[PDB]
Amino acid sequence: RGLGTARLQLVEFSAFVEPPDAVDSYQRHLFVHISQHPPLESVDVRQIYDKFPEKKGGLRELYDRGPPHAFFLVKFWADLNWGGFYGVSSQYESLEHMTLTCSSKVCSFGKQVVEKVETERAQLEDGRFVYRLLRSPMCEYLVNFLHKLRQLPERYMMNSVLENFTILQVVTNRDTQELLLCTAYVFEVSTSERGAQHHIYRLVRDVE
Ligand SMILES: CCCCCCc1cccc(Nc2cccc(F)c2C(=O)O)c1
Repeated sequence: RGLGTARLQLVEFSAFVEPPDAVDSYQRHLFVHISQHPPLESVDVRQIYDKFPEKKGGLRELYDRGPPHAFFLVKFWADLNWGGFYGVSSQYESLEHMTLTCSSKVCSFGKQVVEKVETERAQLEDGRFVYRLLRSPMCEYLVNFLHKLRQLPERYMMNSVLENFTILQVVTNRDTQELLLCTAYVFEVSTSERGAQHHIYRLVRDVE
């Protein structure tokens, strides 16, 4: 129905830039945004194996580890129409008290180029636990990437570059090493006039 299981739901995800201005009058630009404050379409995981690494922490090894219902594909239309602060903010919820490990991998032509690993202990909210990874500074690699992408002279060239750029997020129970959520991200640029959009799929593999 949405990005999440009964065990862990994504409330909100965004990657953004706050101009130096923002101290005077506060602005933020969203490169991409999901808020989850009708069942999903499905995509065969086999069709995207090669956009991600092989061996450990590759999509095939992770899917075999399971559980299979925990795997999602997000297609983003990134808004690239904008020395500020580059940030990433993630919020999850559960009925269960856990310590999460959240691993984010950037891949270029299916190869790992940069990885960020964060742990977040649960905090009590109104009849649920919340995991708040807010305003995490964007790594130099992606800030630099976004500045270059911004400057290409055609949208189709931006989309051709993004064809070979993916992100894999794996959220695990730090204590039991159970996988809770695995999200593969693929990317296109939005038009000049349109903001960030996404489509969420279930990732499936034929039992057959
Ligand atoms: C074309 C638009 C790209 C938007 C990317 C948004 C996004 C989406 C998801 C995660 C991240 N961050 C990372 C991802 C992987 C490894 C990392 F080091 C980072 C990090 O910044 O530390 C960033």
